[PDB]
Amino acid sequence: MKETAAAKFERQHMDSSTSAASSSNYCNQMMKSRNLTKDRCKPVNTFVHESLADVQAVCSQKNVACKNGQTNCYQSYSTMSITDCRETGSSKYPNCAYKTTQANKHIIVGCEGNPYVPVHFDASV
Amino acid sequence: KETAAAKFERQHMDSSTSAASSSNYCNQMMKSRNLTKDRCKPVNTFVHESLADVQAVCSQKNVACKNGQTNCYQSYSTMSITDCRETGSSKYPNCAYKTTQANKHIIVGCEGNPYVPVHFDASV
Ligand SMILES: Nc1ncnc2c1ncn2[C@@H]1O[C@H](COP(=O)(O)O)[C@@H](O)[C@H]1O
Ligand SMILES: Nc1ncnc2c1ncn2[C@@H]1O[C@H](COP(=O)(O)O)[C@@H](O)[C@H]1O
Repeated sequence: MKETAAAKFERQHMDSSTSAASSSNYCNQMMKSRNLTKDRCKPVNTFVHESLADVQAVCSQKNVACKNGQTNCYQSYSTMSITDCRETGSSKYPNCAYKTTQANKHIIVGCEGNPYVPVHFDASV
Repeated sequence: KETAAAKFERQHMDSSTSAASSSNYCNQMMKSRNLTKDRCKPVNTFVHESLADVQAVCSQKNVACKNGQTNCYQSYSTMSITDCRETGSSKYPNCAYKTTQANKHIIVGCEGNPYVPVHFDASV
């Protein structure tokens, strides 16, 4: 099988099946099930609770600078439901541990391809 | 995958509202919380209280579960809840429910470390 960059973005950052984090254990569950804790604990990770079509649409919205100085990112007009997963103070690989936080913010993504779709999650703002 | 405690929160917690805002609440929420995925779950209760207040019930009044198990706990205070009951006409995947608002003690089964709700047993 093959996984494209667009597909990796879906795995790492999309959860369209829920309107918000479904429990206080959501981040522990998702960081493991989406394979984001294989070799080390990823310290932070954002999941977006919107339809795939609505997130793909951001690649046609506001062109902005990426947090690393590049200029090829896009910011959403809409405010989106997101979960931020952040490592707890006691988290220690291979026993990673996360706190589930909820927010409603604009997102910034980097895009590639035809169709032109997200391949990188830059920030929420 | 999903822990028993996490499943309880998905199935039974909705602190986004103080009470059900619509008679359609159960039809919409039973679907959106995936309780109708493979079949229509015939009964379900949603609790409109904070997670902390519901988890604390596991430190309150020890009581018997409906099946006789002894790990059930009854809330000291009444809580705002919504009862969802499948109708006689309901046919999967078009699951259909009656919504009933209530304010009653809840009875939950508890397990784990920390000791938290994993099962919703009854309201009284
Ligand atoms: N368009 C982009 N594609 C991939 N990575 C980017 C892009 N723009 C910035 N980055 C940087 O890539 C890193 C994130 O890695 P990843 O999200 O796994 O692609 C961060 O250091 C970002 O600043
Ligand atoms: N397959 C089923 N048929 C009828 N009632 C069920 C079924 N599964 C769970 N219940 C009921 O669902 C409620 C919540 O149980 P629980 O999912 O264990 O928190 C209890 O009143 C159970 O009796």
